Amino acid sequence: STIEERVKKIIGEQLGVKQEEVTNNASFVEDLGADSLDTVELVMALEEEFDTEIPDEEAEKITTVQAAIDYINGHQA
Ligand SMILES: *P(=O)(O)OCC(C)(C)[C@@H](O)C(=O)NCCC(=O)NCCSC(=O)CCCCCC
Ligand code: NA
Ligand SMILES: [Zn+2]
Ligand SMILES: [Zn+2]
Ligand SMILES: [Zn+2]
Ligand SMILES: [Zn+2]
Ligand SMILES: [Zn+2]
Ligand SMILES: [Zn+2]
Ligand SMILES: [Zn+2]
Repeated sequence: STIEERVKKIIGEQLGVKQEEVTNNASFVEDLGADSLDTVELVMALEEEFDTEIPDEEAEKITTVQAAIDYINGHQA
């Protein structure tokens, strides 16, 4: 599996949205319906899976599925 597939799967699971709905251009809040808690829980789920901590101010600007995939490809070690 690819990072794209693994990140999309976690997002779908965390947000309770079907896979075909988690497109690379989808906005977590505007398109996937995420609320305040969802944001906190999503960020922590991805920090655990990919073993990397993201500054909260930085996570705040990651608004789309593609932005999350990019961060991960750029920071996981
Ligand atoms: P409530 O009213 O308090 O807040 C609602 C808002 C302010 C809209 C929050 O939901 C919010 O600020 N959302 C911003 C977008 C968002 O959900 N960002 C996080 C996406 S996942 C992420 O950034 C992690 C990527 C990888 C990190 C290391 C693995
Ligand atoms: Na693989
Ligand atoms: Zn595959
Ligand atoms: Zn849906
Ligand atoms: Zn909620
Ligand atoms: Zn663990
Ligand atoms: Zn945090
Ligand atoms: Zn802020
Ligand atoms: Zn590692």
